[PDB]
Amino acid sequence: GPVPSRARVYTDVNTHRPSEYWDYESHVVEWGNQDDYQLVRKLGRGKYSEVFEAINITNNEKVVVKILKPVAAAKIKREIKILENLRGGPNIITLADIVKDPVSRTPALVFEHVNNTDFKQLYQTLTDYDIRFYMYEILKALDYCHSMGIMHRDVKPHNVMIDHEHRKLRLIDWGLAEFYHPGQEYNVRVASRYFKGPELLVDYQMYDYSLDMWSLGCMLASMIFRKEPFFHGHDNYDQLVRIAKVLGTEDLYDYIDKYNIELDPRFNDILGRHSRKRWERFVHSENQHLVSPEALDFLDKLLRYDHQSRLTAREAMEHPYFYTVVK
Ligand SMILES: Clc1cc(C[NH2+]CCc2nc3ccccc3[nH]2)cc(Cl)c1-c1ccccc1
Ligand SMILES: Clc1cc(C[NH2+]CCc2nc3ccccc3[nH]2)cc(Cl)c1-c1ccccc1
Repeated sequence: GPVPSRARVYTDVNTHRPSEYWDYESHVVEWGNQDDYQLVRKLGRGKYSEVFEAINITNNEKVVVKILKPVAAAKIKREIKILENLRGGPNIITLADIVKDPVSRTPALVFEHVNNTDFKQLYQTLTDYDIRFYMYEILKALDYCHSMGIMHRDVKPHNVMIDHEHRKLRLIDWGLAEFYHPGQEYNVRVASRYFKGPELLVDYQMYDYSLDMWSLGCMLASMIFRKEPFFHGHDNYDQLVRIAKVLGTEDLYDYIDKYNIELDPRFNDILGRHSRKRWERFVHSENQHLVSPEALDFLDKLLRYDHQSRLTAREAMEHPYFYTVVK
């Protein structure tokens, strides 16, 4: 059978918590009043939810209303409990209220308003300094939720809101987040295909907070190399092939051997044989202004097959890549 694995940090935080902290199924939802909110304009959407900017008429303040589709609505108690537990933490979106539509019985989560800068403009115009600055802000949110015994499990640009004028960042969409319990085998059908870690792709269920660090590494590689997404897999099997074409197959087989992971019968025919590529292969005239030896060393320490070898969020914050960032 597969070799078990534990996180190397924050391993027992949930064991020392009262059951109410992590037993989200026992949580009783105190529903607020939907009539407190006037929906003004659509901000965005997804396969799980529709997002609107609204006014809370009881205080005349702007809020964000996230209407959950049935898929997201099914695990709403987990999302609520995680949001309530992390509320007040650094760069964590603040849940303000929980409402239910009496006509469709659909629930909605109400959040603090973020004056988001257009996502395309941010991807296109962020400077070398800004990338480092915002990466450090994400690491604050990740180290906080990991220290609180939660993995986000869906880290990507679409789940980060930036108010570029106020240099304010919020990690959002906690719908796929889970409590980390050592030895627990989780569902690998988490995150988004481009950001899925090798543990998910090889069906290694005993994963941990380190999955978020792989996804962070995918975000970073896309940003600095100007390649959206960095690992462009057609499906979950091809996703591992795209990763193997960069990290190489030798370190992949060393990874599976270490954890005694069993792959699909055609593994040799699908994966083939690939050398580990030098990061400089991805450096071109249009991206050289975002690349440095520090950025490459940092990326190298996030994008590792072995989930246990990746930098933790707190180690990542000590990296020389952030020495230029004003703290
Ligand atoms: Cl972290 C980040 C976030 C962004 C901006 N995302 C917008 C996400 C979003 N989802 C929404 C859902 C409903 C409504 C509005 C929404 N806005 C861009 C960029 Cl380029 C980065 C970035 C990437 C790498 C390094 C530094 C920054
Ligand atoms: Cl047949 C099988 C499939 C599985 C299912 N995970 C597939 C992991 C995987 N992802 C890939 C991506 C690209 C390429 C190959 C991939 N392989 C598990 C197991 Cl345990 C077995 C198994 C194997 C031998 C003996 C007993 C069971």
